[PDB]
Amino acid sequence: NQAVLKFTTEIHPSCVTRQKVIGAGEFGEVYKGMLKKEVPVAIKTLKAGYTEKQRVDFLGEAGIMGQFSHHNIIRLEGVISKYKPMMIITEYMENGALDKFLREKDGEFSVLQLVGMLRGIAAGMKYLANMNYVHRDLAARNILVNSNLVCKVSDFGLSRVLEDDPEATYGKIPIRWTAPEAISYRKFTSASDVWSFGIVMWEVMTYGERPYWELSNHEVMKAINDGFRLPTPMDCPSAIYQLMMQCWQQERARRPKFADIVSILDKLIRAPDSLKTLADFDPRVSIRLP
Ligand SMILES: Cc1cccc(Cl)c1NC(=O)c1cnc(Nc2cccc(C(=O)N[C@@H]3CCNC[C@H]3F)c2)s1
Repeated sequence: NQAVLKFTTEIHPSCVTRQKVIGAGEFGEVYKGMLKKEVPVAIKTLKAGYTEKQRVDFLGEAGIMGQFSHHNIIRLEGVISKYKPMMIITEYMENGALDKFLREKDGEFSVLQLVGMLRGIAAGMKYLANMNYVHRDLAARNILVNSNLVCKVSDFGLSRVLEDDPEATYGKIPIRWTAPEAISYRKFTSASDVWSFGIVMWEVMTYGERPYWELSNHEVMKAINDGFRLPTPMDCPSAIYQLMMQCWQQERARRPKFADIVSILDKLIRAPDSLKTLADFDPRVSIRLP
């Protein structure tokens, strides 16, 4: 990390005030705070006693983020490494994680706003892919949302990404977001990230429904292998359901690249009447009245 850390600003602790816990784990917490006017920031700590591996993983996330400069990728402000506890300081996303946000805002956005969120996520992912960065854990829980409704990809690093995520279960993998080839033989590429993006599309258009509902991890893998796919969300544009289905091709070579996804979403947004044509929604319940 010593090479890539030279791109990051070392911040003095007297410039940082922590104010409110917004995330927490065994080895540190994430705070909303202020950075000296003064600007809101998010602050992640690593408490004393950390191991060499933990230090390398922790500062490695900042080192990776410091290499990126894109509207849809969380921005690094700097690090505190010369004092303890060490800290990583980023821009503050006021609306938190996208999955929880949508579940708390059920039905409150237009179809155009939801597709705009997907375009922003896809733009971030195209940037990452072309920068030769494979995310491996793309999911609504790892997208953050600000007060302009801008969605930004977060959660960077090497082994810490899948190790730290409770949704990743023993390889340790978040099964129902992961492409078949990454599950079967550990092949993680930007194309398996495209599979995950298709799941994210479904999460957004359903306002945070849990993919595959109560199917077990094994049931999900069996269903996918036998050709089943997630059904159309309610009120979902046909073009958007078609696009998420193409992300879920078993044959990795047949999936769109993020370049294609960005292009398609941009065209649909720029001609928004195209989003008024809806895919048929198969009701799970029949209600009949004389
Ligand atoms: C600091 C840091 C180090 C390393 C990687 C990263 Cl990505 C970061 N940055 C961050 O973790 C974050 C940046 N912005 C964040 N915003 C955030 C996250 C979770 C919750 C909230 C938050 O304020 N949620 C409230 C909870 C109460 N209801 C209203 C919600 F907005 C904000 S977390």
